[PDB]
Amino acid sequence: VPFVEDWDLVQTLGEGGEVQLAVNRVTEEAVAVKIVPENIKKEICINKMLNHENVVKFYGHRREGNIQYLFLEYCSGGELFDRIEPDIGMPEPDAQRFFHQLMAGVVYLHGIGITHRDIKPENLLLDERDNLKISDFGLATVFRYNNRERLLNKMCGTLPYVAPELLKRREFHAEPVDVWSCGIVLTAMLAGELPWDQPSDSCQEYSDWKEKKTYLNPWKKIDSAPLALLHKILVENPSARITIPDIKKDRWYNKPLKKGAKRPRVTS
Ligand SMILES: NC(=O)c1ccccc1-c1ccc2c(c1)Nc1ccccc1NC2=O
Repeated sequence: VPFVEDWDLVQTLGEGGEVQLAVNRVTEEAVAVKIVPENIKKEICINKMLNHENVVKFYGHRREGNIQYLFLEYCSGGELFDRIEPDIGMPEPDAQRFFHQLMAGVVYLHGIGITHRDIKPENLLLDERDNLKISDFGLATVFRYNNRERLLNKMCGTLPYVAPELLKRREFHAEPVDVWSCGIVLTAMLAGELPWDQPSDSCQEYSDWKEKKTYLNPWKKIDSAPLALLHKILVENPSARITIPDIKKDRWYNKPLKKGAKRPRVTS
């Protein structure tokens, strides 16, 4: 079938090079095209690994000289970031559903030995049905290979979402770092604000949290059941921090809160 390989670039999705919303000339299928060294070669390689309903799908890549094109799943719902109302958050059942989907995605990634390393609401994309998808594997790396764990040492992520061990220790396990960023994402969804600039003793807000001053913001806006979960996630010691199998056993995580998607109905 002719022209099925042609895509029109219709809108800029952000700055990374750049990312464009591409529409197929024949089928009108929407895809996200990432337009760009060894850093992109690693992103393509990790993306070729990924196959999950809560992970942005990689369709392929093409090279045209110095320009590399990455064909990725387009998520029409945009970023989770824009579902968070400043200093308010979002309804608790929506945040619980987004957190369930975030956990399923992170369980998948850790299962194949991949750590994202930069989980934040700007990277958590939503599809047409508001299904959360983990995106941007530009800072992602392999932490388990041939069933052997590789401890990490590289400084990366975004400071409000980074685990405290990254700023304090030379080496750290990959998985508790992603669990921590997920907890900061959960905090943002329920309070509409970030708890600290960075998780260090020099940060008053971080010291207040370790001293359990939950009568202060953002913790005052958060109900006791999700707050009890945040108390288990945001634990300074990464070895004492709750693992994902135990997050799945938490009382709020298993609390019936949200109704299914409004399905059409008639009466009489
Ligand atoms: N998250 C990314 O991979 C990315 C990296 C750098 C710059 C932009 C993006 C990006 C890619 C795709 C989307 C996106 C940002 N966000 C977005 C914003 C508004 C509407 C739709 C989308 N969907 C998307 O699928």
